[PDB]
Amino acid sequence: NKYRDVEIRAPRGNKLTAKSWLTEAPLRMLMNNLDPQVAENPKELVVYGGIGRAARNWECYDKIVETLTRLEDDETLLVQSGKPVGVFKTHSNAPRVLIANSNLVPHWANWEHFNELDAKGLAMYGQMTAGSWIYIGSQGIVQGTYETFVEAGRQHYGGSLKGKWVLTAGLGGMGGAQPLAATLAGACSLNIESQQSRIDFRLETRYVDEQATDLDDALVRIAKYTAEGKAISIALHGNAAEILPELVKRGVRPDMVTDQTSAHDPLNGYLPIGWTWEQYRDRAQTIPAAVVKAAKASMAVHVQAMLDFQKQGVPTFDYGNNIRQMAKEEGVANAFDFPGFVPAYIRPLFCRGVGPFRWAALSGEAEDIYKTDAKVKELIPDDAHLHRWLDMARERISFQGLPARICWVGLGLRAKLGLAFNEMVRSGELSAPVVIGRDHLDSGSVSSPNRETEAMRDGSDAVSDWPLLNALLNTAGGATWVSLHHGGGVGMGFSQHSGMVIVCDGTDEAAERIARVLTNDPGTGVMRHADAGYDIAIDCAKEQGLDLPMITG
Amino acid sequence: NKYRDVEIRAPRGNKLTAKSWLTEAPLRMLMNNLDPQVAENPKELVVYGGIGRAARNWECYDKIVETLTRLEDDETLLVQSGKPVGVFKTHSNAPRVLIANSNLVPHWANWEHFNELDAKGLAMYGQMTAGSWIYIGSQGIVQGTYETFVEAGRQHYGGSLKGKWVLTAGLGGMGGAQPLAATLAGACSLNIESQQSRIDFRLETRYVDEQATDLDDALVRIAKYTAEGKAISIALHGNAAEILPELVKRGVRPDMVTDQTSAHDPLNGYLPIGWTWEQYRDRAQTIPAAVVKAAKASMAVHVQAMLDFQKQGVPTFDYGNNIRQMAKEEGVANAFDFPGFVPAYIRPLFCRGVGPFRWAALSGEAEDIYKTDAKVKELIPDDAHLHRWLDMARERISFQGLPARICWVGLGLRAKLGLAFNEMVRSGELSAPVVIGRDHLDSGSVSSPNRETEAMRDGSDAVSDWPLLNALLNTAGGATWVSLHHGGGVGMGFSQHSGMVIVCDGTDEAAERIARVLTNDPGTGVMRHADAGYDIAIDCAKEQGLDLPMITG
Amino acid sequence: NKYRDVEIRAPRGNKLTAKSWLTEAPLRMLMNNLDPQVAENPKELVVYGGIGRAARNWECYDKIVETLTRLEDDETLLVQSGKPVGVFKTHSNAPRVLIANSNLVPHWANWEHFNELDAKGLAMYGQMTAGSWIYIGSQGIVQGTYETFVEAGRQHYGGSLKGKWVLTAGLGGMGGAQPLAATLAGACSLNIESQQSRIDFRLETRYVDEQATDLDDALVRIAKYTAEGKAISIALHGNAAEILPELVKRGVRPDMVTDQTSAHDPLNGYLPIGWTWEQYRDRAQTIPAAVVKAAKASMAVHVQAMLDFQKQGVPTFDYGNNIRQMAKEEGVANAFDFPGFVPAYIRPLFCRGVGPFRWAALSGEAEDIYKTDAKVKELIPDDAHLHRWLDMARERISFQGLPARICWVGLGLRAKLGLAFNEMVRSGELSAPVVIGRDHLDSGSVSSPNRETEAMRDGSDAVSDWPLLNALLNTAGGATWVSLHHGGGVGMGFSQHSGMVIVCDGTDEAAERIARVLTNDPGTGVMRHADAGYDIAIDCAKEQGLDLPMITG
Ligand SMILES: NC(=O)c1ccc[n+]([C@@H]2O[C@H](COP(=O)([O-])OP(=O)(O)OC[C@H]3O[C@@H](n4cnc5c(N)ncnc54)[C@H](O)[C@@H]3O)[C@@H](O)[C@H]2O)c1
Ligand SMILES: NC(=O)c1ccc[n+]([C@@H]2O[C@H](COP(=O)([O-])OP(=O)(O)OC[C@H]3O[C@@H](n4cnc5c(N)ncnc54)[C@H](O)[C@@H]3O)[C@@H](O)[C@H]2O)c1
Ligand SMILES: NC(=O)c1ccc[n+]([C@@H]2O[C@H](COP(=O)([O-])OP(=O)(O)OC[C@H]3O[C@@H](n4cnc5c(N)ncnc54)[C@H](O)[C@@H]3O)[C@@H](O)[C@H]2O)c1
Repeated sequence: NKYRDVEIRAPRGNKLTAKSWLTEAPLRMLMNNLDPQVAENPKELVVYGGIGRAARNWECYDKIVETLTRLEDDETLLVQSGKPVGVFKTHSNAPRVLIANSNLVPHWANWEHFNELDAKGLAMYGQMTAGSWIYIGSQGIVQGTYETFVEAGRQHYGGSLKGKWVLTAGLGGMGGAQPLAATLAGACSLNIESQQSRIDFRLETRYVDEQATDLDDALVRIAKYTAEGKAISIALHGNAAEILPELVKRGVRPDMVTDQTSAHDPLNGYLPIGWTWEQYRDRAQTIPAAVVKAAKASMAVHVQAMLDFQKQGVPTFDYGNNIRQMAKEEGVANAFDFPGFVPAYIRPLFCRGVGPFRWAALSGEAEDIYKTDAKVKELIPDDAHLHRWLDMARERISFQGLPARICWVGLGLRAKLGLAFNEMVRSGELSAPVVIGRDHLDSGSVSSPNRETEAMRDGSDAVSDWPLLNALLNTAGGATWVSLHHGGGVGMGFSQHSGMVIVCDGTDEAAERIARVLTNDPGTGVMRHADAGYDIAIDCAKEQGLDLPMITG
Repeated sequence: NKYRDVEIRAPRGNKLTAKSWLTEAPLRMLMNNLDPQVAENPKELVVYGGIGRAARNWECYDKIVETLTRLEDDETLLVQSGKPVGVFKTHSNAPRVLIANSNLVPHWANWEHFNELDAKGLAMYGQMTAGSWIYIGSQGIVQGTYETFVEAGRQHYGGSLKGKWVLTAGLGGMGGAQPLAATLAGACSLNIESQQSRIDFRLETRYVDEQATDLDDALVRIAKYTAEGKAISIALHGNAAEILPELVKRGVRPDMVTDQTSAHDPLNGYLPIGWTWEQYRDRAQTIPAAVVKAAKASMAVHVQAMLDFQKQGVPTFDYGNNIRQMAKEEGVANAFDFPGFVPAYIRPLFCRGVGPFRWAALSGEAEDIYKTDAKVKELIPDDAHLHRWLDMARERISFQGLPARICWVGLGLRAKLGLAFNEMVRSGELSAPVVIGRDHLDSGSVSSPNRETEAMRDGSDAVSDWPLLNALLNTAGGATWVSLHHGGGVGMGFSQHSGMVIVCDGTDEAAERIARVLTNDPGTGVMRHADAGYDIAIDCAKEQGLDLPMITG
Repeated sequence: NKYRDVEIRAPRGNKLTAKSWLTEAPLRMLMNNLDPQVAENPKELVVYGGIGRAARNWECYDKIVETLTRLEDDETLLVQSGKPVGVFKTHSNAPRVLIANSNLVPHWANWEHFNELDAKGLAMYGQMTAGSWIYIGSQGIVQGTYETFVEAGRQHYGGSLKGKWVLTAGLGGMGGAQPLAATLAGACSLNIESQQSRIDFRLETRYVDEQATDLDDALVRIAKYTAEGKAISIALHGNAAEILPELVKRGVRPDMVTDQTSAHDPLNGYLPIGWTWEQYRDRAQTIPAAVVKAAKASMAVHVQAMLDFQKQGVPTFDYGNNIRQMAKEEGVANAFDFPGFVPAYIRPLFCRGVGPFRWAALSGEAEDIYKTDAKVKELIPDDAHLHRWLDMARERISFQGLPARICWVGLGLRAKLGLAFNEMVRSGELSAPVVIGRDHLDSGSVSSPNRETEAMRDGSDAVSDWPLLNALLNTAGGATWVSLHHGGGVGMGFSQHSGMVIVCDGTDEAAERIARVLTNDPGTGVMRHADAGYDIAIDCAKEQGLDLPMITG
């Protein structure tokens, strides 16, 4: 059915429930997706995003578990929007599970039709990692936001963020990660949020350190903590469209400026200048046209302030909330004089196949992750920023469900790491096999013109051949499970993306798959960006000896 | 350019700059429109009502002055949106100046197109009396506002406003008359104004009594003064769109609610919620589309509060700034649930041709006006209301620029007074010629479905043949200058209206023009309302012996 | 009352019904507007355009006639949308009648509101000359279309069209005038029309000389008639969007290309390529959206052919049917590479105040018009095109109602001719007074951004100050009747325009008014165009000694 009063947790240790580690792995990771410590609403099979599910319904979940438990190494289960629809003969070097969730023929790819199918029992929103069984809790968004701040810090500031501060807004579902990410990057931050209840939540969870009493107090604290070389996040109850222009007027100069207000939704996600929250919600019901106009006017003012910071040379960037387009429509003709965070910071990383390399210890032992943390530092010895992340993840990131880790590593190094992990399983240094996967947001695995593929230099934003080729190639290469999803992050109609996870069980046959998959997966991202004509990606392909017929011959 | 750091003042006494009194008169009244004691912002050519200007720019101003100085009595100057465009041969019994300001082919009659033309040097907003040179400071409207308050008192409060108070906003050139009008009607008043300089101006010219320190203070004063039976006006520095909703929330109940902010022009005349006046003016230059959106959204909130007051039983009306229209456009579907002041209170006066009839002493002598006050009482000896009006005017209305007088009289009496004043000029009782005019708000000179012709009994609100005929007839009859303006009062798209001024220079020739012009001008108003089937107007036409073919034969 | 089974004709000879010739003139011209020989549907007071009326209804007509009959020379009648609303004292040098028809406050200036008012007995569409009593039948449109073709000939072909041919389409209400106008101008013409019934009509009335059997036949006839120096009009039954592209393909070069299909109305007025008229009418009922697209697509093809002609040096012009706009919306990005006929040909004439000078013999005698024709020839002896037109008019243009004539005459000559006609009345050369007027389409008397003021060089298309000033100035100057109309030609919302008519009764007093009015009326046109910065207008202003303060000091 829809609701079940149960607690689900991944089996631990070395005892198998399934027939091998190739099938035990997806089984454990599915169950991990539903862990009370990991999942948002697992009693309704919700992993995250309110309706991002691990399985279509409880009958489907039961049958997936049943089927995985008896699946042979020469068989492949097909999961179709969270339903186990078929088992077919393949071989041990093919994936054990092939997953396609939420895919709709384009003309019908909208929430209205999704809802119609849902009513008929035909639907499940997979988000990214909800339906594809590789979600590891808040570490994803925390590490991800950390990467943006750290990369911006590498580009502008030589990786030296001590005594520097980030100015931003929004402490919501995604924005709440900003203060912690900044702190971990080594920066102070001032975080503007219009709902006190969201500040309270982020204070309670220690994502934000302190709340200032007012703007003057906020600035005193920032000046204090930066002078002392501390990395402390500060929350301020207020309105970014009021505070940012005031900071410009006062000549206050932050070291980075961004924003995570929900400016994509003027009716519901962006408080107009001068309004309480309060007035905003009340007026949204009675005069929605006026509210949208008030919010949009306020965004123009907000973006003018962001542009003013950039004119003073402050690294300034959009954090995917559509605020620049909103402002532009209001006559801020130069709204796009500051870039989106992906084109500015993430894409150059994607050009080198650097993306969010994610792994989990199937044993459940924290020590297995600590051992892999140490291995990563050993194999990548000269990279100080990676070492800092791994040092403070142990100190400041709590495991949720199965101990897991994310770090950003590129073409060449992904395979090096995966093979080392595999050798560690073989040697018994790791107590049980590990899985290596990622979010669906990687260099060669996503098409999303409003986000990850916005403003491709060749205008190819909407080309979705790439994630489809990525999934086909990872199937051919030997990933343990491969996923194709639609509409993760941005909703029905707006993205297509692929996932893969591979088990490292210490065998040489795994090593062969690992070598292929962990070369090919980032390799497709280098290819994709080289195809668009990015010099970094072309140079990376040549350095790594990638075979790109139209570039390398 | 539209800024010049100069003080403009009407020449005084009997020495002529122009060739005759027919040409000296418009020269002096143009300059009087720009007198620092008269105009809201004369260094930018702005007289009142948002950006109501006296001339298109300073080059145009200079050329108008130059041209009027050389104009012959058989010549007519054409003024086109504040620009002197042509001089043509007519005769001494035709107007010396013909003015057409702000007129746009209907499909293009909106603020967006006006602003485009303005940016090209092709436009000027005439308002009503700004572009047609018959503005006399806050006195021009003060009797109208007074008659409105008094009539509302008759309908709602048994003819007594003692112990009652008005809530309103806008202390600009015309809005500044509200506090004094309320006082003269016997009511206390709370008047919200966003610019300290405007409060200062009203304080300086004795139009408002005092300024409260905050809203709480204002409310205690209102409660005390009303309990004492006093009639004292109170200015409060703030934003009506913030204060009115707050007052609704607190359950505060004024005895009347209206508004006279410059809502007719969202870009220039109405301060958005949460904005300073400085931010408003700066942003109007850079992001005008956002500014209009913010102002209109704020008007929606403002009108919602006015509607809440009305639902609580508070007498509520639109005082002629088109605010209901602006709110309706933004989703306030019931914006017109409260009426305009004309259909509610003033129309029966228009039916008799009674309106904002006025005159000014070109000599600059206060004693010339006092002499006219005395003559009016002599000629209208039995009207207690009018005698008291004139007493209160002498006691409480400060002259601004050239001494002038507002005095609401209708068909029959306008010519009687006009002819008496001309005799006083001939006899030397008046030291120099006087000009007789009116606002364009008058019985026969305006079509405006959201103001002067709102809810006509025959549904003829939008018929604008009438003001055009009025201007043509005033030209045929021998007014000294005649105007046809678009958009005065209620903004672009919403009105068409005419103006007239006639000089009483003491001659027999002027007497003949005065006799017919001051009969015909209110005569067209009686005709217009008689056409619509108003019995008061029909009875008035018959009493005065008007020739109305479809009514009298 | 709406319908009256009567025949109305202007009184003839020298016997007065009214009190003077100043009031006899408008009376006769009103009745002439309803002559069975002149009016489209006079039993319902319709002069032209289906609903362009002389008076609002029969009661109004009766009262207008009765009032004019008793009107004194020092009195002025106000006509308000065809209704005699008031009579006021003026003087003998003011107009006897002031007319304002169809004027609506801009926000309500649309047909839906007009219709609402009409249903309440409050409305009348005056068109241009229907409500202002100066319509003289088909001579207006025939002469006007003639002037376009003649002016094009002057600009491109040294003022000779002999051996030349015009290619156009549309033989409708206005388009039907094309073949006759081309013939009179001295050119051959090929006229494409999709309805055989329309061709039949024009063949019967001799507007079109002959019908070709097919395109090849048409081309054989054109080659022959042009080679023989004949001016013969040829109709071709077909589709302009099929024929014009075929002519381009064949390498055929006409000497002028224009179009008067009803492209402004894709659903009803423009036959799609490959469709029969029956298919078009049938499909308009079942699939109107598809019909509109087929027609719009066909317009794109048609305009492509017109551009192909222009690229070859063929004088090509839009004849006010919106076709360029329609094609542009379909991806013909250079659709405005050919001009409208006004900007190209009529506007240069307007710059010199050259416009359609029209006059009528109140006597009813054809000899009166023939005498004035000869007088015009005498006073303008060196203009061969003028002489040709007047000779052409006598032989090819039939009088309708009162004998009347149109001539294009500019600043300086208009007054010269008017003073001369007046002297002929005085001397008894003319058997009775003549009226001098015009269409509302003259240099200083119309604002109409989609027609006569399209693409003003300064962007002032929509400025309607000008016709208003023209009306006011003609009232001041001494025209016999003056009119302000809205919506003529282009409909509610899209134009504002003025009329004037002046009687030449042979008196010295009329001469004084004629010298003024006939200088001032075209003078305002030169002024308007000089204001816009047209060198021709500025040069003309200086040559005629016009007093334009911002140009000449
Ligand atoms: N492109 C990406 O990968 C990416 C990553 C992170 C966030 N985002 C974007 O950031 C936006 C926020 O995401 P979210 O999930 O946190 O949304 P959310 O709705 O949970 O959070 C928005 C927060 O902004 C606050 N807010 C609204 N108006 C404000 C104002 N004027 N001043 C201060 N605070 C205000 C709201 O109270 C809310 O807490 C979204 O548009 C999201 O798409 C995009
Ligand atoms: N009813 C009538 O007879 C009549 C006559 C003349 C003018 N008017 C109309 O009256 C209005 C005011 O004319 P004016 O000459 O005073 O204009 P103005 O532009 O001189 O003054 C407008 C005033 O409104 C104040 N204001 C604007 N927004 C405000 C807000 N949100 N809260 C508080 N104050 C605010 C401004 O600071 C300014 O002082 C105009 O719309 C004008 O067209 C009506
Ligand atoms: N701007 C001006 O002053 C001016 C002057 C003359 C005409 N016009 C414009 O010209 C157009 C015609 O006016 P009208 O009153 O004659 O309209 P109308 O509807 O009477 O005539 C249009 C004619 O076009 C014919 N037609 C339609 N599609 C055709 C096609 N594909 N091929 C050949 N013939 C086709 C119709 O059969 C009809 O006879 C209108 O848009 C009018 O506004 C403007």
